[PDB]
Formats: sequence, C-alpha cells, structure tokens
Amino acid sequence: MKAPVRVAVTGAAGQIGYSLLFRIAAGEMLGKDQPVILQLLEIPQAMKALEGVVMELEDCAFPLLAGLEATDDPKVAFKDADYALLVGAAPRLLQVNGKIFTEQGRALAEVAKKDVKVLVVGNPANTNALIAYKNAPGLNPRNFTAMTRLDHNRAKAQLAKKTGTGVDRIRRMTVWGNHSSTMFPDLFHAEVDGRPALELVDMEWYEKVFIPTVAQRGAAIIQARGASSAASAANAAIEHIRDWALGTPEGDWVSMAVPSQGEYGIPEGIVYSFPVTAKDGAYRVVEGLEINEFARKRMEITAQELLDEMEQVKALGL
Amino acid sequence: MKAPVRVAVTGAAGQIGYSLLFRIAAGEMLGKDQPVILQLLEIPQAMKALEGVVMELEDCAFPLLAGLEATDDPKVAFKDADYALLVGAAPLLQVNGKIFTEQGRALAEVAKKDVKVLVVGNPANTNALIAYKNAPGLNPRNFTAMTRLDHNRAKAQLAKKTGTGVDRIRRMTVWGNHSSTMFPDLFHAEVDGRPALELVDMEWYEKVFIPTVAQRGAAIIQARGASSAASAANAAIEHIRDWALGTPEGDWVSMAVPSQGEYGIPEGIVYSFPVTAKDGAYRVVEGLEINEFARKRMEITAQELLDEMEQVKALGL
Repeated sequence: MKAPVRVAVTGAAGQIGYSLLFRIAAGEMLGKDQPVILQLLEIPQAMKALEGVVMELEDCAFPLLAGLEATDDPKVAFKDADYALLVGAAPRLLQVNGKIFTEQGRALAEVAKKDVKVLVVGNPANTNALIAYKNAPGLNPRNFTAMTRLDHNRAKAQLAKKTGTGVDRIRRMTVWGNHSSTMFPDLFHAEVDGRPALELVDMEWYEKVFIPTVAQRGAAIIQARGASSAASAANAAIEHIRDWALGTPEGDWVSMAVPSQGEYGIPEGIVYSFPVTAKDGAYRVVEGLEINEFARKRMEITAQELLDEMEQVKALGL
Repeated sequence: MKAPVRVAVTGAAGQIGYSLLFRIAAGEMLGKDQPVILQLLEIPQAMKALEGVVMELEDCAFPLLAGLEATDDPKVAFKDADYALLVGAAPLLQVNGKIFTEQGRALAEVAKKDVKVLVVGNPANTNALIAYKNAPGLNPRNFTAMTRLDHNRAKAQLAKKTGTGVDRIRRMTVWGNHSSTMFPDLFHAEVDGRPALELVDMEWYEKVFIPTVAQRGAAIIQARGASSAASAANAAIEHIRDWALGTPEGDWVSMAVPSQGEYGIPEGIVYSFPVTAKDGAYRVVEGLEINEFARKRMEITAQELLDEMEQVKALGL
C-alpha cells in the first residue's frame, strides 16, 4: 500500500549485488507492502554488465519493483535515496577507497534524502563508513553504518550447531569492533533457548574453537568455493537494513557498526560494532551490560585497530 | 509452523543453485510458515564447492532451514523428497540420458510417492520425459519442466511496451518449451482486464515482441558474459510456488507438463500449457479458442518434441 522508497546500491554488477538485488526487489528487505525503486551504480567499465543485470531484474517481473535505473554517476544513483547500500569498494590502497567514499559521501549529502540510511558493505567497512559520514555535510553521522551482521550470523550459526539448538532460539549474540581478524564474538550475554550460552559450552571451546572459527570463516568458504561469500554477505546486508527499518524482536538485539558516541568506553567518532536494538527506523546501543576482563581486553584491541586506521586516514586529510 | 518438507536440488553448487538455495531456505518458495530441509546433490568433483555453499547457507542463520545435507548420491539426495528440482544436466543426449534415467530411478526408489519434480536443466522437456519414463511408481503428472522464465520475460516485455505495472498483466502463455521456437501467446493475455491486442498491434507482436522474447537469453549473456542464473532461479521458485500454493483467481501460468493429447499436442511429450493450480494440483486451462496463426507455431515445438521422444525411445532410455 505504501508509497515507493528509493534504494541506491553500488557495485551493483558484482557478486554481492547479484545476490542482493533480486531479494530486495522481492520485498525481502523492507516488507511485502513496500514497493522499491532501485537506483544502481557501477563504474563505467561495468555498466555493460550492469545493463545485463537490469534485464534479469526485469525478467523476474517483480510486483514491488516500482522503478529501476542504472548509472555510473553517483549524483543520479543517490538522488532522493531513502537507503544507500555502498557495496562497491576498491578492487583488491587507502587512496582509492578514500576517493570513492569521499565522492560518495558528498554525493549523498548533495542529492539524497536528509534522513537517508547508509550501509557500507565494501571493506574495510568501518573505516569506509567513517570516511563517508565525515564527508557528508548536513547528514546525521548516525545514519552511517557498516556491516558486522555477517560475523553476527556466522557466530550464531556456530553456536546453534555446537549446542544442538535451532538458530531461531539463539538470541543476544554480539560481535564487537570491526569486520577484521580482531573482531570479538561475545558469548557472555548470548542466550541459547533462554539459557546463558556459557551454561552449555565452556571457556576453552569458546577461546580455542568458537572465536577462531568465526574469524576465519570467510577464508574457509573462499577455500571451498574458489570465491567469496556473496550470498551470505548479501543476506547479512538485507537483514542489517531490515532490522534497522522494521525493528529488532522483543528481548533480542543485533550487531551494527555505528559511529561511537563513547558507550562502553569506546573512543568517540570511530565506527564500531555494538549490540543494538532498533525501532521505527532508529537504533539504540544496548546499555546496562557488564563487561569482564576477557571481553574488555578484546574490545580494546579492536578499538585500537580502528583508532590506528582513523589516524592514518586523517594523515591523508580524508 | 507445519512439519518440515524435504526439498532436493541437483547441480547445487552451480550458478542457478547459488541463486536458488538462499531464497528457498528463506521461505520464498513455499511460504514463511513452512520449514524446509535442503538435500543437495552435486557431481563428485563439485562436492568441495558444494560444502562451501553449505557453509554459506548455515551462515545465513535461516530460521526455517530445518535441515541441510550435501551428497553426490542421488538415492541420498532424493530420500523422502517432497520436492525435487532437477537443475544439473549435461555441461550430449547420451549424457543427459544417463543423468535423468538414473535420477528418475532414484526418485522412484526413495522419494515420496507424491514428489513434485521440476526439471530446469536443458533440454528440460525431454529430460523430464526421460525422467518420468524411468520412474516406475511415481505419477507422470508430477514430472514437469520449466518455461516460467520465458513466461516472465514475456510479461516483462508486454509491461514495458504498454507502460503498465507487471501486476496488471494476466493470462500470459508460452506454449511449447524453452527454445527459440517457443510461442508466446498474446491472443489470450490481458492488460488491465483488457485483451492485449487492444493495447498493442499484431505487427509489433509479430516482428518485435516474439523475437525479443526468444533472443533475450542471448542478450543477457552478451551483456554479463554469463547466463541468466538469478532470473532462472526466480522462475523456478515461482513455478514451484504457484504449483504448491495456487495460482491467482482469474489468472494462469505456463508449465511444461505431460500432454494428454489436447490442443493438438502429441500425447506423452512434456509441453508447456497454460495452467491453473489449486491445492498443490495443476490443471490445464481448457476450452481456449486457438487460431491457425498460433496452432501452426505451437506445432513446430510439438513436432520437434515428438521427434525427440521417438529418438529417446530408439536409444532405449
């Protein structure tokens, strides 16, 4: 019934975009009652391939796809966007990523809706989201986020498997920090069918199996498939946006990397994964948690990495 | 939260699978209240890649994915299957003969008696034929092939031309099979409750629409450097979904199903008809007036499928 919303998506002809766009047009991201207009962006070199993706989207005959355009100019892609998924990044320099997210930052602040919701997916996501909101004058910095939902989902999957519990009964999972080898999956607050996770697993498995498995999971899939985890990444992005926009379940929370306002003693400014609830299009960092020494030490090590990256970005005036 | 159903999918680590499995596991195919168990089949050389796909599905934390296994053994993949999506085919007629003879047999041996079978791998109509012929004990009526992609392509082209939403287009039909000689039918199709030819003309229908639909797959390969995996997967999902959950009232879809001899289509071949579906059963729309322009074009694929059916018999498949 609702009026259409505009969804901008970059890197739209790449593997993540190919897994992402069809499910967005199907209504899996914002609901069955919410028509979407897709505004897709690519580099000029990939525009030919992007037109092929457009033909396929058309070929699904999606009833919620209320509009569809493809461009290589950010000021057209971001034009009156309500949502902006920044999937495309440097092909793998902090130089290149810097120029992308500065350009895309100012473009968003130029032509997007004032309360546009921004999700950075391309790595390094946390620092790219930093560069982006930093160069987005007039836009609330808190509308800029980066994705740790995949680590979140990966962590949850390993816990369900270990405890013989369905994933739908795993709640209050948390991944702190950035999307990197220093990320911290937190089982001290996680619940398995209403029991504390560490009632059902002990510390040695946590430290020696669970944390390394989640942290190394991307490399394993690359090993098996000969390609990165596009589909589970895209599903993660979809859920990141969906929970942000439609709300988190009562009693639960998710991981979102957001500009730190100092909570849990995390340095201000940097984009950092927190436990969050979301309601009516707005997230709130979950307060009132107790942080022990093991958690604290690992949360600080991610923070330091992010602080290192921030001071390096500032070293280039970005 | 109904009891889970088992869904078998072959060629699971291929491009179409990679687009398929995640939407299925999410509940897009059978509904949000229907848990599924995915039983994934690949060839031995692809099992390593398939394990990667398994990891990825797990990493989505899908609440409706009640189970998940990977195997290179059809008798394992198809065990107690309620649905079977036969996506993997030859990467010729000999090779497909072996594949779909074996998979028809596996299905007979171990799948549910009322297992709904969808053949996606090309040439789908004949592969479905070989599979139902080698499936003693299963109903031939449950063996189907996909023409939903062409159907959907055709809708997309009619919508673009008339400037209306795709949701105002109903009763599209693509007769025959997934091939260049397929027949998209505008004589029965409707735009906003009006006959399509009151909104577009015969010349455009003839010289633009029909070849545009037939050449579409090639146009996508030319653009992406790869085939239509995602829209193919989407067509497969809707094929099953409409079959399972029913078609909208006043509407119908295309499905290639065993012909019983109607509409001048030789009996026994699998052939795309306009069909409705209600309660997991499909029914060919009957009593449509067919004109000679259409009949002639339908018979091209009807006769080329009949030839394939005879050619398959001569090879004892």
